[PDB]
Amino acid sequence: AVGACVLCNSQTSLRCGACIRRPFLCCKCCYDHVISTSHKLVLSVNPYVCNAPGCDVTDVTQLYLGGMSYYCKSHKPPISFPLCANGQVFGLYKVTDFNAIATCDWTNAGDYILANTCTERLKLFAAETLKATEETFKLSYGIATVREVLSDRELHLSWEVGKPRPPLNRNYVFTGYQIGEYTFEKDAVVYRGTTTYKLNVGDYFVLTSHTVMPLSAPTLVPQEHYVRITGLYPTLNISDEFSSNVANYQKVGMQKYSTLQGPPGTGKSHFAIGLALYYPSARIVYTACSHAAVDALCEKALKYLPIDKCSRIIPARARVECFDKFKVNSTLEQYVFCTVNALPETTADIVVFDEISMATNYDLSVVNARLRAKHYVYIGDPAQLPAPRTLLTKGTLEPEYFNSVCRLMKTIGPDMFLGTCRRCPAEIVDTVSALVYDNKLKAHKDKSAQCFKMFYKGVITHDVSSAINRPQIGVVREFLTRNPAWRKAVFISPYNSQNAVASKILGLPTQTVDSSQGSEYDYVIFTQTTETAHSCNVNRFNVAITRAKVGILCIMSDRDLYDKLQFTSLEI
Ligand SMILES: [Zn+2]
Ligand SMILES: [Zn+2]
Ligand SMILES: [Zn+2]
Repeated sequence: AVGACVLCNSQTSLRCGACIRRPFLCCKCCYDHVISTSHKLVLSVNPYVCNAPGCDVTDVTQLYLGGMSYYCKSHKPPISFPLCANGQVFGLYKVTDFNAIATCDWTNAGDYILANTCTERLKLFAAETLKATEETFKLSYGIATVREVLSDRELHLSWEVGKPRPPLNRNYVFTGYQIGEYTFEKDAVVYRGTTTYKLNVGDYFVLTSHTVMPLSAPTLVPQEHYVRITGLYPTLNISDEFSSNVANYQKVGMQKYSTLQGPPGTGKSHFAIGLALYYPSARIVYTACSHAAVDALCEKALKYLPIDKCSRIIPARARVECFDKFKVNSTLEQYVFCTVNALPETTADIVVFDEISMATNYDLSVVNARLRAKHYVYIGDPAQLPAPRTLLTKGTLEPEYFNSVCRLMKTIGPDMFLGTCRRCPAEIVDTVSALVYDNKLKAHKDKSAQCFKMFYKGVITHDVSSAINRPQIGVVREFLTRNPAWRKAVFISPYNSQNAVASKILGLPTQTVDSSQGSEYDYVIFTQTTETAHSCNVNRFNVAITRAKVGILCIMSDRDLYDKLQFTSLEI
């Protein structure tokens, strides 16, 4: 009931009862809130409500202190101060941007912009409010009761009347009833459970609405610049394999936190693991939001770091298959590999946060809150994909607004830039370099002469709002008959439904651009499917085409992005 003012820290008894997070506000700031927002309920030890029997006045602006008690204009005794006077609200110990965060629905880009240009304590209020709003939206969707069980991977679903139906992709994970987490794909729907259970008729699912704990730690601890490598002990014996990164490893030791922008295939994983071999005594916690990013860092560690000082942290509520080849849940091993939402309370000489474009400010805060560390290293690329903002429907979230790390990488620049792509044919490296990296990404590899583009708008059908372009898959099928080297290709599109159709007609393995991020394939077939803002997003486009080691076929809908592709054009 007595805490700190989320805007000026000042001690106060005053929470806003109208904010969903109920932040402590100081008298000077609590006024400036209630006098310019629909937010009028103020909380103290007791609520600022008229104390007269059967009176319903709760608006702080219509209330007075009557002795030690609160009354409205109609019930106040002659000797009474108004609670709102001279720019203050009476409490104990006696904002434009705070007002916009407190009252916004988080459906506009400008909301996320402001949640990332604001002060550091307001970034935490913002991140808390957003996540709370995100969760209380999941309740708004309808329950799914099973009508008929076809098989071991298909069923027919009965949806609740009046309440909307959530998108049926891998992004929306249901909880069955506690018969374990479950996902769906498109009257026959494809059902995939985190447990192998006899999925009964009349069993039901609901989206796992989790309780939003409060944030305490900043997104970014304050910066500290040192004169010498602090708390770390470098080798003089460092294998030539990691010689490129020695100057960057010494930057990491002479600062509190460092930022690494590594475009696709520029040696992020290599740099992360190479940090351990350069500071061989140092205890390192490797963390990312997804299980895939943490498992990728594990594969790289398996190759270069001793398996007996590596532990993969797996939360008891197991949701996906994880990296098996380390000791599981040994928190005190020199090398710990853990998703942000499973991080234990511990310390470390270096923390490496990877896939930073996928981190929210909520994730950036949790990390600083569970790990106390000499050095924090932030690895990713603001030109790759952000965490999905399920509430955002209006405006596009630019990369400088993804999180505080990406804002730093986009404003003042990253500390370290890996500038040579070793993965992609020059045609792909030259294209993305001009598109998202201001011509600063360089091609190691030669032009493959296996990078083709076809401008083919086709026909767009829709499985609800997820898009399909059968003619674009038809063009692919025709290409494959003449190009049997591509039979091994991964099919990629911005749409699950397009992928579903492509799986059946082509037989190729299938990835959404978003699920493809971090992965690499010899040959890639990309159908843009539509020319919407989703499919023309330059970040998503950048990821789509940089998955390819040898060849790529791009069937394009967008004249703009088609023209920019420095690929051999095809006909038909
Ligand atoms: Zn409020
Ligand atoms: Zn204040
Ligand atoms: Zn009253």
